[PDB]
Amino acid sequence: ERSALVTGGASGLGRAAALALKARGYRVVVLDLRREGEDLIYVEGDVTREEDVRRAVARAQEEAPLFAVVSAAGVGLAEKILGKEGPHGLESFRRVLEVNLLGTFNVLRLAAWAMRENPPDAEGQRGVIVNTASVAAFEGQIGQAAYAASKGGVVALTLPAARELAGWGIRVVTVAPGLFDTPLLQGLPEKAKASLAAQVPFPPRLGRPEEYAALVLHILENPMLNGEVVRLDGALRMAPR
Amino acid sequence: MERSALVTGGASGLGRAAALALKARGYRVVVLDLRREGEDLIYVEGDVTREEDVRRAVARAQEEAPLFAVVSAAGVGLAEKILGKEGPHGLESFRRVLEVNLLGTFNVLRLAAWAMRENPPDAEGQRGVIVNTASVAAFEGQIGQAAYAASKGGVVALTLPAARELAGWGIRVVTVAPGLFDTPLPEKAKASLAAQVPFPPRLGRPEEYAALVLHILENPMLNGEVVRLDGALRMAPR
Amino acid sequence: ERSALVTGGASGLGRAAALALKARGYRVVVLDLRREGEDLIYVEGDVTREEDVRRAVARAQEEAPLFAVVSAAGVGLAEKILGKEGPHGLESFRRVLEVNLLGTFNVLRLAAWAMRENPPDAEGQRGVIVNTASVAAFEGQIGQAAYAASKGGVVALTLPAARELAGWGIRVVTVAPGLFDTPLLQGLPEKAKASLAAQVPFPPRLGRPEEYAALVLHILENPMLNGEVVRLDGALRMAPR
Amino acid sequence: MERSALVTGGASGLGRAAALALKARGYRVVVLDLRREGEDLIYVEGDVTREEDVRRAVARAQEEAPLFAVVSAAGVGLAEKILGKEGPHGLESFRRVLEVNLLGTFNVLRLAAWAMRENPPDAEGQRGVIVNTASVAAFEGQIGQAAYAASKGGVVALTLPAARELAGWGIRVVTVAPGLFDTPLPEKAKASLAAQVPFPPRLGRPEEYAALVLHILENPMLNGEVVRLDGALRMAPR
Ligand SMILES: Nc1ncnc2c1ncn2[C@@H]1O[C@H](CO)[C@@H](O)[C@H]1O
Ligand SMILES: Nc1ncnc2c1ncn2[C@@H]1O[C@H](CO)[C@@H](O)[C@H]1O
Ligand SMILES: Nc1ncnc2c1ncn2[C@@H]1O[C@H](CO)[C@@H](O)[C@H]1O
Ligand SMILES: Nc1ncnc2c1ncn2[C@@H]1O[C@H](CO)[C@@H](O)[C@H]1O
Repeated sequence: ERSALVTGGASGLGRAAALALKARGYRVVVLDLRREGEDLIYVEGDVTREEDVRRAVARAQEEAPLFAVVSAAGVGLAEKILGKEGPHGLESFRRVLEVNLLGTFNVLRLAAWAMRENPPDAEGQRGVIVNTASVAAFEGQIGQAAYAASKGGVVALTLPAARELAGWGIRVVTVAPGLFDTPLLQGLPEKAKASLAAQVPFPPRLGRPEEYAALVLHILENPMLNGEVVRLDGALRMAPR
Repeated sequence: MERSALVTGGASGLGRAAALALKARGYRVVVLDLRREGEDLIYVEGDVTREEDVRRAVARAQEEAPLFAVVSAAGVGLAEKILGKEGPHGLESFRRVLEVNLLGTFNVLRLAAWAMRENPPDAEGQRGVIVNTASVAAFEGQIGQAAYAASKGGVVALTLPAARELAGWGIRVVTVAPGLFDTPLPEKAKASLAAQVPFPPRLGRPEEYAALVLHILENPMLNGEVVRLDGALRMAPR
Repeated sequence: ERSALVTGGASGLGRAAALALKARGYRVVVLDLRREGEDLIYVEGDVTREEDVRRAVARAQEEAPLFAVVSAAGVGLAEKILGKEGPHGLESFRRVLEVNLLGTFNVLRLAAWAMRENPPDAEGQRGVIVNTASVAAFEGQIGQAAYAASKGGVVALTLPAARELAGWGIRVVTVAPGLFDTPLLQGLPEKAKASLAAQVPFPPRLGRPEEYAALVLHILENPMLNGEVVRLDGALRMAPR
Repeated sequence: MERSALVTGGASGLGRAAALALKARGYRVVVLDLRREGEDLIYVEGDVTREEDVRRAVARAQEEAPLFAVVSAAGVGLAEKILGKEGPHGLESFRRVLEVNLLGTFNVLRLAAWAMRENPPDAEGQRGVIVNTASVAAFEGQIGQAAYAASKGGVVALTLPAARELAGWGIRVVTVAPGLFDTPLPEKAKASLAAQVPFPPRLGRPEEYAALVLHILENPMLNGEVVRLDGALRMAPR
């Protein structure tokens, strides 16, 4: 009946959301730099490129009216402000902002424009856009300045976006994951991965991709969740190290 | 295996919706409220601020099955300015709101947690889940809502230290902060508030609060957090 | 020219604020359970008792128009939700709420009512009420449920109070101290005191009472600071333990 | 001993006020802005997004005395809806706001911090203090302020991880989030915003922002925090 667009759907959180949406009955289109082998429609592209996002949005609309949009594409970075040879590189900082923040904004503006004339459902909804930030937007650790800044931008985008899109019947919600198998964790060594996981109160483990997917699906089913950032982190509050 | 649930404030509004949803989910539900009602639920009449009443309700739940879900939805409201026409905001009215909304929630949390501390962990390592109810007033209190806001801000702040400690026992603590809902709780003010909700542009339905509560119970990763359920509302001064 | 009322002025933060205000030229009245030997006016009483607060407010007004009110009276508690014999006591929880939250509200409502007819200054201000919360209102540690709850109430009171009192030209601001020599620290053993202090990024030490006083005086001198909670914590974010 | 200061955006508004206040405080002040001005300050014309320009300004400051205070007040605004009449919010306009407000602030922070990393600590153990400027829009962005809000939210989030790392070098990082100020930056919208400020019921004066910046510099305990300077304003959707 409806289509969904999931960026970053080739793996991790995006993959879980895409599979859950497919099982729920959505005609799912994945936008990712890579393609995989699940029973999903894969559009290979970059969220920072408007042409690629536009192609993915149109592909979804060809399947059915676009209702659910999940931005889960992102990159991580572990780099200190003061390095051993000099200060944090400017290009690495720019890249993280480009993918995590600009990419999310790019998907939001393009999907929203394309969904603006959707016939509303019984709740008056034309669609729902779910973005993915990180707890790093709130308790960034040493070495996470770029990542934290990019995610803080996503967090701040939530309200002004929801406020405007409310007139069009489009909700905007942000999920802020704690420690899961994502680029954040992937860019760290074992020693670091262990100590970080040890900081999570309960469940005392890495989050399961399916748990992120479950929250995303609940957001889609609950009209009252809007303009909010939901922490999915097992009560984690990251220490400096 | 069947488990029991305790819902305070279950005679009406949000608590009632949560209790009914949990019952439909298969829980053996016990309601603690100043009054009983006529739904197919087990009712214990009492006060959340009274140790004796909460213990009675907890025991009644365990009588059915091991206690797992606890939802604190009992509360009172108050609209009173700090500076009135004849004098300052009364001290007793402030104390009462704090007692019911904050101390009552803590009373239920401490007694329920103690009762579940020895439950055999479920497949997710959980011995139980406690869901408290704050309000967006804890973040954007309007003129005249100082007492209510303060009580709910206390509930918000309690979430993390409680979750941090109870984590060792496999007991989660999460808080839902509702916006404007259609609950039994001046037309002029209600209209001004309603007009401030971006989307959906209406009062929230108790069932939507219940839906969020049930998902918290089913999602192990939601813990030590406050979830705003408000249609993007940010209350202005008036 | 103006009087000031500082609760908890017998020691620590309140004492520093009282001394700083006196040096600034204010006719300072201290409300505290104890009296001391500084060149201040001491009114012995309990912030939870309206008669005592009313006596202190009137004493200040007898000296000069009451402009600055600083609520720094408070108590601490280290008690787990699940103890060795049973759950956290209800009375200990109630006591912390009574002193830290109700006491602060009591001072605010009584001082504000008494200052409501004050001739406004050049900025239109009749007075400024500064409350004291704690970072525990945001990152409460294990054993700090009661304390955190009481301080969270103070934090939440700030905005609705400032919004209403704005019409009367009275500002309401809250300072949220990190680790200082206060009841919070005083109720802990050496081992604990050391590990807590070690969590503070910079300055890597306990805050100095004079640093809290300096912020309070700046708040009094800056009309634009209102309805906000200012963290004074050396970038501390308390871990579970 | 005399120290130098670097203030970006010092040709006007908030930055100008901070620069003038620091000069009066005894600092050897260098301003980095797209244009120079006529105050008794040292001006370096450049772009905060350009490594070469920031390095030139930092070097110019060190020429006067060891760099201690850095204030990032350079920025641009934008009012643009996500959904316009002919199409969606432009991508380049969004990128530009992010580049100047967020990347520019980071560029200044990383280069200034590197330059101060070997300064002999002062009596408080400080090698320097970096004060960034966000906006309350980072918390309550209005309709049409998505780009601006996002850029400022990034500045807010940068504060803690930067302060945490730089703590080891004795360099503090604090952020000021101004509300509505009388800066060179539609009458209909400005009026609606002004009417939302509780107290003082007026536009903030640049000098009040400067006063807060100077107190941050003088108070060692203010670190890794965002201080709202907004007269209790909480921006509504419109
Ligand atoms: N620029 C990008 N465009 C689309 N997908 C991306 C981009 N950067 C990372 N991803 C994807 O994000 C998912 C991780 O969030 C990965 O599957 C990865 O391939
Ligand atoms: N002190 C209290 N103890 C138990 N239930 C209460 C209390 N105060 C209010 N309630 C209930 O809260 C529900 C509203 O939250 C109402 O059904 C009401 O009867
Ligand atoms: N109930 C109370 N009333 C007045 N001052 C108090 C109270 N409880 C603690 N204090 C004071 O608070 C200061 C510490 O905040 C101490 O000087 C102490 O004596
Ligand atoms: N990219 C930039 N680099 C330096 N100064 C800038 C930049 N963009 C805006 N400004 C300045 O910011 C001040 C406003 O914050 C203005 O004086 C303006 O000239």
